[PDB]
Amino acid sequence: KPYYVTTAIAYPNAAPHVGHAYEYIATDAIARFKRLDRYDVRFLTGTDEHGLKVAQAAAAAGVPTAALARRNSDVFQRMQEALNISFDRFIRTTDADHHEASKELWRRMSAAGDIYLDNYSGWYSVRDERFFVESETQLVDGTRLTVETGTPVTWTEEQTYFFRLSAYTDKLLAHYHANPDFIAPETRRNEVISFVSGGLDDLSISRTSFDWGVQVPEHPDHVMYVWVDALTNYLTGAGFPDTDSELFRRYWPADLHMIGKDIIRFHAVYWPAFLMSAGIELPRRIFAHGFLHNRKMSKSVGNIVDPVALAEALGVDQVRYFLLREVPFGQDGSYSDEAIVTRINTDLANELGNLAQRSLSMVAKNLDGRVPNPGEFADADAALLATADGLLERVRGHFDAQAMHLALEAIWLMLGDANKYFSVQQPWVLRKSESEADQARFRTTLYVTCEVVRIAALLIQPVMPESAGKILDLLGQAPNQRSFAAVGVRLTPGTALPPPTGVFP
Ligand SMILES: CSCC[C@H](N)C(=O)OP(=O)(O)OC[C@H]1O[C@@H](n2cnc3c(N)ncnc32)[C@H](O)[C@@H]1O
Ligand SMILES: [Mg+2]
Ligand SMILES: [Mg+2]
Ligand SMILES: [Mg+2]
Ligand SMILES: [Mg+2]
Ligand SMILES: [Mg+2]
Repeated sequence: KPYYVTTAIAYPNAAPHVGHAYEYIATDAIARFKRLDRYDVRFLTGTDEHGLKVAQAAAAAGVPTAALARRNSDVFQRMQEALNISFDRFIRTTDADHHEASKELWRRMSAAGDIYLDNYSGWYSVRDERFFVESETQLVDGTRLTVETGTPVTWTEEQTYFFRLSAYTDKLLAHYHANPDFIAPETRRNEVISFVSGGLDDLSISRTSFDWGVQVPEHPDHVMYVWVDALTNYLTGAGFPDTDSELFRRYWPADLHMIGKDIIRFHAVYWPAFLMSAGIELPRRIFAHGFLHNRKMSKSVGNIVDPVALAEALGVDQVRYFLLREVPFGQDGSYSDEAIVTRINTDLANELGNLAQRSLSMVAKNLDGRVPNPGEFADADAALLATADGLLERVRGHFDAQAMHLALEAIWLMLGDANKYFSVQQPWVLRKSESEADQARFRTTLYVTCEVVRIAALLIQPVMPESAGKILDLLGQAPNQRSFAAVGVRLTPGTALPPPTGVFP
């Protein structure tokens, strides 16, 4: 019953873009899908408020860092609420309890003998917020940039605590091979295994040139590497260091870390090493998703897609749908103003909206707003119902692999079958007929159409909560008839349906 799922927590240095929304909406779907399938869900999201990337942004505006971090964190939380993210905690690394969780992890790591003091010299990217070797850098017209990210970098000489990541090279490979579903998609798993197979170096995990961060226990001259306290948020969200609490007993180890492909090393290499050191159970699964481009990365150079405005321009549930359908989850895809509209027009307004409005209006005008009593199901009726009866298990299967796009595609294939069934059955002809065989068929074909629309509506709840709820409202479904257990219970004939209205204006 317990299920603990998390998102990456965002740098509140600038405003959110669609990519941030992509990850919160995707993770929200999974969360809502589990709640509807009788799971006890915990859903963590939040912001990563420390580090030099955020401090140098507050210096680029005139405001203290804490204030920039607080204010821009509100903007991230306000954005998530606007997109209807059902998170159970919005964590912020400035929270006092997170300060204590981070300090305990350090203790257990130092007590295991995996932390040692030494001099560090190397090339640090503030944007990426990670260290680079001279080799993974290139000099371009007198500017020092990263070979992969092309990011600026600053030379740094400091005495810092290191982590014996070198001590965990082989345990990690062994864990990777005994836990095949630990990293997904498979392409990314192969990439982590290759990196670790080449050997790991020890990792600087503290800083002395600035104090914006969590205070290293018994060493105020140091603050933790921002990624060390950032990864800890997944423990903080479960009640650590109170490992005897109800929260930590049932929710840790986390079932699923949702992240983007650029931060996999921190989650699949560093994070499990830190937990083996501190004697803590590892997460069960990390799924790294792709990046959303615009026609072109999303650079503050003038190419940002604002998710709140995107939602105001087209609706919350329309954006959530397009993001989880347009892009095979796990691959890289791109946004375009034209692709979102055509997608919405063909998939929501027509393929699903018409089928629901056309069927719900015949019930209003010809059957006195009551679900009709169906007769015997012909071979066309039962085979359509069969398709819709077997969806829950196909869709569940897809959600378990993080393929929401294939879950949606499956729902729409049935809807296509439903429209094509609506056309071969021509129920608008039978309504007029005074014969009794035509009427019963009219009553039967209309029930079948409403019934499969009700199943779709239920299965759509995780992606389009509001619209699905609207459709179920128009189908006379009560508030306790909206779990996945209701999928297998047939629409009750004769229920009073309210007068139909547009779901996708
Ligand atoms: C303990 S976790 C700390 C994480 C760290 N604080 C951090 O990396 O912060 P972040 O704000 O820059 O990125 C936050 C998340 O959004 C993703 N992301 C970023 N741009 C994206 C895009 N264009 N498309 C899809 N996903 C994207 C990105 O891959 C990441 O998973
Ligand atoms: Mg963008
Ligand atoms: Mg397609
Ligand atoms: Mg997707
Ligand atoms: Mg299938
Ligand atoms: Mg009749």
